[PDB]
Amino acid sequence: HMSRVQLALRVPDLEASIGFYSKLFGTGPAKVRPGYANFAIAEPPLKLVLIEGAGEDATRLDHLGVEVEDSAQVGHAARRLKESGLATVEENDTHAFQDKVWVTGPGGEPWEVYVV
Repeated sequence: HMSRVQLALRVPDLEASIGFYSKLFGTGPAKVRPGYANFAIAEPPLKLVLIEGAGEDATRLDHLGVEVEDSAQVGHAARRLKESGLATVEENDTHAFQDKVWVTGPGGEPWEVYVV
């Protein structure tokens, strides 16, 4: 029943940003690949994703998310959101590539509820 927010930022300089966030949260990234890095932060509970943008001058929000523990949680979330009247798109186990629900806010900000 626990979850944590996911904050995905599109950054102009991945290397600079990896350094900054390591110092900010006091821990190194969990995964680094060309073009992206992930941090799993304990306090505050957070999944931080850094995506190389390079074709822009300043950091911008890429997407937002809620990372849940299992497939059953994604299902419950999907049903609750749909019941609430939100327009949702869902991909889930009945084995899925990824168990996930997508919704978008009125200002265009995209949200995803998912399992790692």
